[PDB]
Amino acid sequence: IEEVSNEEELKAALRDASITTIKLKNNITLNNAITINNGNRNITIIGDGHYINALNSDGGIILNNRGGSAKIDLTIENATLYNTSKYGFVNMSSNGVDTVTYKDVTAYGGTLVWSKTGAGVKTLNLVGNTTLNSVKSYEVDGQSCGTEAFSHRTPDGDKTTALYVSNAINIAENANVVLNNSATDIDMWLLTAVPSTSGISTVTVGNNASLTMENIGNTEYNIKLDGGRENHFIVNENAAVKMSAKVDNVRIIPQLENIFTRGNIELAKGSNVHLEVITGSNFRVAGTVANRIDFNGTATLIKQEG
Repeated sequence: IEEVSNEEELKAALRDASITTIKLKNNITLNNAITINNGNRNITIIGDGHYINALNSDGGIILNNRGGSAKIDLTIENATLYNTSKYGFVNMSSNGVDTVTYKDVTAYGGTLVWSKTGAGVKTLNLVGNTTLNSVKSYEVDGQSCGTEAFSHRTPDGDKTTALYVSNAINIAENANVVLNNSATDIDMWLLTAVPSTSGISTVTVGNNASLTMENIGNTEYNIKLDGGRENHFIVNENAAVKMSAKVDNVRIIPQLENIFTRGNIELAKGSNVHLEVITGSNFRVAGTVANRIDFNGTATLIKQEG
C-alpha cells in the first residue's frame, strides 16, 4: 500500500507516520540518511529484489524516537542493502524499543547495523536466507565505495565489529544465515551500558536454523557478549552452527572491573555445533561472570596449533 522509486519517495514514505508497507519499484541510492522519529511505527519494506545503497557516512535509516515508550518495528524483505556509514544501514538510536528484521536480505557494509547501548531494547531478527557481508569496500552499478567500521574500546585494545546490536540477535527458525567478514574484528558485538533498560545481551539460533560465520581468515571474535546482567548464546533443537575466528568464537569478558554479570550457553539436543579458533578459546569466559554451558547436542570445538 505504497510504492517508491527513489530517495525522496522513500524518505517521504518512511517519514509518514501512517505508512506501514513500502514496495521498492527500483534500486534506490541514498545521498542522505533518513530519520524516523515520529513515534510508534510498524514498517515493512518489500524489496522485490532491488537494492538500497546508503552512501552517506551519516547513515542509511536512522531510528531516533526521543520518547522512551515509542516502539519502532522495521522489516526489510528480499533486498540488497549497502552502506558506508560506521553506524550501519540501520542505526537503532531510539531512546525506547527498536526492532529490525532482515528477511531474505543480502547486505554489504563495514558495520552493517548499529544501536544505542544505553537505552531501550535493541533487537535484530535474521530470517530466511540472509547473508551479511562485512567488507572494506563494495561496488554497485560501476561505483566503488569505501566503508567505515564502528570501533569501540576493550581491555585488549579497540575493536571494530560488523554488527553492534545491544540486546538481541535472533536467527529465526528454519533460517539460513551466513556472515562473511573481511573487514572487522568482531562478527556480532552485543553490549549494554549502564543506562540500558535491560542489561541483557542474547544471540539465539532457532529450531532447524543454520548460522555460518567461518571467518578464521579475518575475525578475532565471532560473538562478543557484553551484557551488564545477562549474556546468552542459545542454539535450539536441530540447529546447525559453524563458526571460526582467530581468537575466540564466543567471548564473555566484562568491559570493566565493576561489572558483575551472568553467562549462559545452551546447545540443545539435535543441534550440531562446529567451532574453530587459532589462539584463544572457543567459549572464552573470564572475570566476574557466573557462567554455565549446557551441551545437550553434538559439538566439536577445535583450536589450531597456532
